[PDB]
Amino acid sequence: YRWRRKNGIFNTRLSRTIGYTVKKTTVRTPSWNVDMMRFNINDFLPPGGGSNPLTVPFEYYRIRKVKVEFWPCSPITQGDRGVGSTAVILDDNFVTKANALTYDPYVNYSSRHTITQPFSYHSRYFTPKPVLDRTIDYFQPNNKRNQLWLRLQTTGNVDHVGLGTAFENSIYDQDYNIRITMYVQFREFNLKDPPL
Amino acid sequence: YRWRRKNGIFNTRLSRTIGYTVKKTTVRTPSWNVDMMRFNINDFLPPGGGSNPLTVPFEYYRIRKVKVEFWPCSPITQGDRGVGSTAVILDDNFVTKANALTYDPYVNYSSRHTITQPFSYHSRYFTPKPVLDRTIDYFQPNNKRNQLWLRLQTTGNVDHVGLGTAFENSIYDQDYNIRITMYVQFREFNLKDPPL
Amino acid sequence: YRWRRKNGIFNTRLSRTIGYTVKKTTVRTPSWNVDMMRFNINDFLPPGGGSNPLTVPFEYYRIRKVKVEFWPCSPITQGDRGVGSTAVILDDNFVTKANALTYDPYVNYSSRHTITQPFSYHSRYFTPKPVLDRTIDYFQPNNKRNQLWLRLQTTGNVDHVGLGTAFENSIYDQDYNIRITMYVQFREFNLKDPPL
Amino acid sequence: YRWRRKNGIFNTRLSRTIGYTVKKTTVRTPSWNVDMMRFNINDFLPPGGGSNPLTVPFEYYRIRKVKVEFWPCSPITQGDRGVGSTAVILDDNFVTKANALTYDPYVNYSSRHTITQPFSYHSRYFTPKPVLDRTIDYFQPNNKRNQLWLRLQTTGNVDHVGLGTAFENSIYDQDYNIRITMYVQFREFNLKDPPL
Amino acid sequence: YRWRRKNGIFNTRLSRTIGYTVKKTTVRTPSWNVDMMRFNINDFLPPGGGSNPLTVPFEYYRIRKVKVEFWPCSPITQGDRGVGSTAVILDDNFVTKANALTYDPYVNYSSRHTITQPFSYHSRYFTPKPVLDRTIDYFQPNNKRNQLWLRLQTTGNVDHVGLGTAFENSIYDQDYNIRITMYVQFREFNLKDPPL
Amino acid sequence: YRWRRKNGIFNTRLSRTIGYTVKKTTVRTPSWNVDMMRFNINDFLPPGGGSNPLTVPFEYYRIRKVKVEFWPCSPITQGDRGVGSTAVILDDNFVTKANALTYDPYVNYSSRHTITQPFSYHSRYFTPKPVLDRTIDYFQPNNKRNQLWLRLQTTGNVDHVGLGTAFENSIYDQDYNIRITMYVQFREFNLKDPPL
DNA sequence: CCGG
DNA sequence: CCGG
DNA sequence: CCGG
DNA sequence: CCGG
DNA sequence: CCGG
DNA sequence: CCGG
DNA sequence: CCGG
DNA sequence: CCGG
DNA sequence: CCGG
DNA sequence: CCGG
Repeated sequence: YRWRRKNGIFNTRLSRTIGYTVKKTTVRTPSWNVDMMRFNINDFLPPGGGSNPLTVPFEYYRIRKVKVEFWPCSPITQGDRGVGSTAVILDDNFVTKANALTYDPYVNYSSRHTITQPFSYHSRYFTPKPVLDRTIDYFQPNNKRNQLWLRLQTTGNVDHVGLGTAFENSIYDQDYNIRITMYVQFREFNLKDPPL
Repeated sequence: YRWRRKNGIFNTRLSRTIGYTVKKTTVRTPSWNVDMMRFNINDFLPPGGGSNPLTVPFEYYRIRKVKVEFWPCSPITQGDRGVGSTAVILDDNFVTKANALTYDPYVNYSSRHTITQPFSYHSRYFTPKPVLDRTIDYFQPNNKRNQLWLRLQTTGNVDHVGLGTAFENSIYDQDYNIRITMYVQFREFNLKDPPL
Repeated sequence: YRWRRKNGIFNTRLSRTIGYTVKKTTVRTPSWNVDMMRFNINDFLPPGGGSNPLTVPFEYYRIRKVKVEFWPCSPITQGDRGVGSTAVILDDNFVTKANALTYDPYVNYSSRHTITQPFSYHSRYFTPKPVLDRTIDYFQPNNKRNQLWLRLQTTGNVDHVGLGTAFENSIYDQDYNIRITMYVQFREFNLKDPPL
Repeated sequence: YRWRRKNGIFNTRLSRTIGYTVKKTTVRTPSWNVDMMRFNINDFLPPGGGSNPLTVPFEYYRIRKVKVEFWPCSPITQGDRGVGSTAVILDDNFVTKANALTYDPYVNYSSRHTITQPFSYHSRYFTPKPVLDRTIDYFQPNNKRNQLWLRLQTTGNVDHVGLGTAFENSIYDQDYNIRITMYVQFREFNLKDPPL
Repeated sequence: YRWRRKNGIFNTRLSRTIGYTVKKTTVRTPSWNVDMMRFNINDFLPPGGGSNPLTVPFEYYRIRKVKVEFWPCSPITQGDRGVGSTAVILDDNFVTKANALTYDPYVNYSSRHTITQPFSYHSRYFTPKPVLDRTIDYFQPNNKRNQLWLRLQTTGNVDHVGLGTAFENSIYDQDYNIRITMYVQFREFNLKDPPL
Repeated sequence: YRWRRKNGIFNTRLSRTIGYTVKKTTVRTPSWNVDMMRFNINDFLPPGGGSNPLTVPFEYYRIRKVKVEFWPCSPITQGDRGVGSTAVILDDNFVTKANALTYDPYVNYSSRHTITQPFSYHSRYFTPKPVLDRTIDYFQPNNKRNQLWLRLQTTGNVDHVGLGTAFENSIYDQDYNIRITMYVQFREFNLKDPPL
């Protein structure tokens, strides 16, 4: 029952990069540094110009998958190692941002995938969900056919969600180089062609 | 296409109990007493304590089914019997609360299941729907795979809906003992374990 | 998995009619006249009376299809012909209303179906979508089973969407006689029957 | 042997519109009005902005097909009809532009497709070729696999070629509304994403 | 994938004739006389007249094969015989023109076909290539389907290439009668027919 | 249709080596160092002597494949790691040479293959293309049979193309030892043999 | 010889 | 003749 | 009654 | 009970 | 790693 | 690694 | 690594 | 045209 | 009409 | 229409 098909469909990929810095602490007991992570397409698609407001000429879109990647910045020979946890949060209900917490809150989460620290690579390939209603915080299951479409706005696209972190603090700085790869699916090729 | 599977899924059951009292009237013509019925999970799940805010350690949820039960409180030997009607209302558009109405408004509803009164048992096993937008009042069909998930909030869970009643008035009080059994499906086991 | 079935389902049809007048212009270069088109069921269902607020005794509804028809009003012998375009817009993001634009913006749209002007007939049989959130502008694919239901309100039904036009200006007036046929599917027969 | 495959390939469509005006003449003998037609993608793709110079984020391209369309502007009731000819010219060697020529030069061309005038529609769906060397004027056959790729420049794209016309003059003006639809195939998705 | 077919295709043959004179020398050591050979269609097709500039009414062309023939002019009873070599040079990089060279440079060439001298017949049936870029000197393999087409210019056709010679000097003159047969393939029959 | 075969064909390999030095920077935000990479056979084939101008006795050539190799020079114990990107650029349109750029421009390129830095090995085995026209920047697909041949010039061979880099800056120098292996295919063995 |  |  |  |  |  |  |  |  |  |  249609079943995509050709009506403007253009599956593609997008990626960006950012640094994340887990700081030092004189504390020696196991303490974690919690932080969330949001996804918004405006940080991937820069603005176009003229009658075409975006750089990609399409109207609708829906994010199929996201591949986060924690490419580290610390060396192999770093000591005071640790262990962390990454979990998938599909409702904009993260666990409060904290620099030092006495436990790993994302450890018993069913979507937990362990992190080895501080020199290892960790990746999480999942389906995010959008924030339609913050008061109610609803979202639908993972079904490709009946997944929703969303207008590709110019400046006010909705904040997708889907990941929260908990890194174990250490004496030394644990710098990281995060890469947020996104697998998008656009529709309704809406290019304009004025004269001149 | 996943197809639940194990990722925190915990099907269970919940139940509560309340009294409902259809009062007397000197009127002898057939008159009905209309009233609605709302379902909210906060009335089933009491609050937890500490880092775990709820009593059930899960994040998401979705109500599969509801089984209302009208366990009466009147004896078999009660006279001035009557006949009522229960209907399923999935849009928060009930029929105005009234102590005496000259007709059964929920009689021609396609979801009508007759009530015998005042000493009989009546049950309604159906799928409720949540109230996402009161202005628009939309809801989706009954499909288990693509049913929505909802964040399990602490104090502001959304008011599910799905039943309205119309009991025929009588000279004698018609007390009832309602039992609202709920069949829920949670996800993302999110238990915390601080020290001490 | 139910799979409609009989529970109040009444597939039917509705239609209305309106005039649309593309005006003259002394300009001779190709210039277009852009305009959108919205669909709201209150313009099809007039109000009832008494306990039954609508003319159709049903509670829910969902629009399956819409068939727009541009029955012209100009003769065959009209000169300064042109060419236009109709496109499907499912997000309430039309292209700004304009009396004279130097290009056809809806020409490269994947949902484009060409118009011959000014004496030809043009029809567009498609599935519209409702406006649930204007800020986010989301909508679901075309799937009959899992399509949403909507409460049939009395005065504030939601504005469905799905078509935008671009007619090429001409020296002569290009009057049209638009017919908006709608294919609706109601549910939950909710007729009242007071006495008298 | 690869055989496109996925490496940035995005088949799409582009279109524009222009007026063409065959003027009157007091001459009554059969006389033709010859004119060529060139295709350049800069007239279809407007310029982008910032690090992305174009509106379409791709590097290479190759035009598969072109569909010219002579949507007329004259009425059915126009007299002094005529007959013309359209031919495919793949070498930038057209036949000299002339307002009145005593014969149809594009009539015996093997790629001739007759035009009925002045109120009929005529279309030509063919494969154009680029202008690599004007001195030598070479071009390759129609083979999809081994067709060349071309850099998608910002302001100096090469002038594709492939059509020449010969319309029969008439007492009355024969205005037309030409539509040049292009079927392009891009490659190497080269989008940039600066911060801010 | 078309696969010629009928669209103006006219395979034919052309031929011309010229004398080539290897001169005497008092030298008795083996010495060779090197010379190249170029092919240009203007030496085969004389100019037409009027609107038809050429004698053959076609637009494009591509040379499939060339058959050079060294019909000698010397008698059987000639002494001081020798031995030479003919090679195929597809890049306009011949070996410098020389009246006396101490070796046969075209002897080890893979495309070498020996000549017996001075009274024998020698023929070379090969596919030439055009000179598209002298700086780069590129050419494509022998494939009939994907061979290039070339505009049939009036006075500036491109110089095809493909043969170089090395004849062994002798006391007596070695006159030859060269015949350059060409197997051409035209396209796009472009005949004009003015009145009178 | 010939289908190489023996007519001088000599597939072989060539290789060279060079150092590439990504310098330090006090900047700590993610910044990249962009640089291109060109391939010219004169850097692989040194000049011969005498009548044979090259070291390899052949006339034509065509580069089938190139294998770049980033053999690092930094130790395993180096900190402030990073992440880069290599992409294939077949049109001589690289991304401007820069010592510090706030983003990875070659990240979203379809031909992107990630680099781990600074102690890892990275290789890219691809088919380059030559620079026939800088103004137009055309190139043909990857097809072995119909790939072009090129004259093997002595001092002015054309600059093949096909790779661009983007390395992430770091506090420490990131020296590399690049190896450019080339897989060439020659033709027309053209050796000379003068006396003495 | 003729030769797509 | 070309010839692994 | 129990009910995915 | 619901019932085309 | 995740692990009934 | 080698790679037609 | 790439990933619909 | 009618169109689930 | 749409058209890989 | 194109048409051996």
